[PDB]
Amino acid sequence: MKTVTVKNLIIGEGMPKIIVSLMGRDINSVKAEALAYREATFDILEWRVDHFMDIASTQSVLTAARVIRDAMPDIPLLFTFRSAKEGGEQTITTQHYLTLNRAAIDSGLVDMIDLELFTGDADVKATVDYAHAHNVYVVMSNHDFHQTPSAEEMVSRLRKMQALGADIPKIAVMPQSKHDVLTLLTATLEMQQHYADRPVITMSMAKEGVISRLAGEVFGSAATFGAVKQASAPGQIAVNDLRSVLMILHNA
Amino acid sequence: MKTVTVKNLIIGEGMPKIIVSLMGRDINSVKAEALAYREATFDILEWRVDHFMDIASTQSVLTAARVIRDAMPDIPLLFTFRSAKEGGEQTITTQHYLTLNRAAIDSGLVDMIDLELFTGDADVKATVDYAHAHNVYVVMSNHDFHQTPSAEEMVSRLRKMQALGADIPKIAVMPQSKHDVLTLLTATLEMQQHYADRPVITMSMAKEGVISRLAGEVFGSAATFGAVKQASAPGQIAVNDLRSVLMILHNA
Ligand SMILES: *[C@H]1C=C(C(=O)[O-])C[C@H](O)[C@H]1O
Ligand SMILES: *[C@H]1C=C(C(=O)[O-])C[C@H](O)[C@H]1O
Repeated sequence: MKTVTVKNLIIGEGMPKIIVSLMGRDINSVKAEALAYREATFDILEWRVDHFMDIASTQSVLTAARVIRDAMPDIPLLFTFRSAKEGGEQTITTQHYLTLNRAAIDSGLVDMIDLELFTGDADVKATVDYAHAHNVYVVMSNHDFHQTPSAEEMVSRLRKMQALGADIPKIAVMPQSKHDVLTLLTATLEMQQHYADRPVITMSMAKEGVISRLAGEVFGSAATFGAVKQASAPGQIAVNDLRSVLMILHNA
Repeated sequence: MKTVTVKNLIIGEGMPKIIVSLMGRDINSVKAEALAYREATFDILEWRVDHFMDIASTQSVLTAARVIRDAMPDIPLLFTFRSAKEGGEQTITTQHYLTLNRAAIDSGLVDMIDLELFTGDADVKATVDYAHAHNVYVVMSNHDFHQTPSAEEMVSRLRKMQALGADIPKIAVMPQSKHDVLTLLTATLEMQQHYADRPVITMSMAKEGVISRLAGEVFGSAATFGAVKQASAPGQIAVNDLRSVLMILHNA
């Protein structure tokens, strides 16, 4: 397949990269969280913009993004507004969603953005090219917080994200049973073996799906989420614990 | 299901139990290895009898068991002669193998024995009843060191083991691809939810199957093998490492 480099990282080769999500409600919050995250060990920092209360102000959004970037200038920064329909904290209009991501891209403060696939083909396609024209990489994502779609459905979604120009396709689903966890792992291998040409990230949420956060080096997920102090989705475990398990699997 | 209690250990409840195999050629290495292992942390000791070069003498076999039994009197002791067609070091006749397992049971030195399913139905059943009349538990086992059979075949072998009175049906298979590792996990979980009424032990060997050694609390395998200095089959990892991973999954 292919690899993606941001800063001094290569995504899609080696051990799965560790992503942690920073969440703060207002500026002073972001600023405290940015100082404490500096002392943890992770590959990529994701800022969960949907927990921020000042999202109608571009000024506030970029001031929070600059406090983060200052604190951690050499870590790849992933800007993610996670909409309420896919598990996030807040609902915005589609226009407001696209204006926040463009602002992020033009600012120069962010290395990647997340774009939700079901936002609408034409809107996602136009933002992907705008991003690529500024050398911002696109993580395209999809989430099912109530169920696990069949393997077939999941591979099509992932392929749909590749057709639309995502640099890194991503899917997260909620298991209703232990077999749902094996369906996610099978769709991941299937994509990675027959269709992928770039790095792919996949995960099964909650307690049953934790194995899916630990086995991406076997089944083909390029990155995984850990928690520094709080979890941004059901199932993440502490980043030091997460990192021990990855190295054990990697050096086995 | 139902569980197996041996010494103070409940097999088939909680976090998977850890088994290490002790391998020594004669009585003084058996003794040395037993002293060394006495410093590691594990639940069940497996003595692999097929590495002992003096199996022609029953008395030398029972002296080696007593030496082990003496250094570690409070751990469950599983007596396993692995035959050469199922991955082991030496060939013995069927007759001699059933005689040796009967001498182990009679000796009062072992808590459990391993019986290979494919020894033959009638012989294996009679040996099961005899062990049970002495309160000796039976791990019935089946190995494919060349490939992974279908999920269906595997479920069928495990169910036939229960049908023969095994206390703990066991299977180990060799993955030829990453899909094979998933087929092993799918068999384990289908057995655990639909047919098992007792604990089962399953593993996918080698470096590709390592994940199967760590995810037994999710997919339904009650025990897993680790290595104290050397591995007793392809893919086992260091018991302290193995145990760190089981803990994180346990408290995930
Ligand atoms: C989607 C990834 C999530 C998780 O691992 O399940 C939460 C994260 O913050 C989202 O970006
Ligand atoms: C059968 C279990 C094998 C496994 O660990 O892969 C090895 C072991 O010693 C045999 O007992």
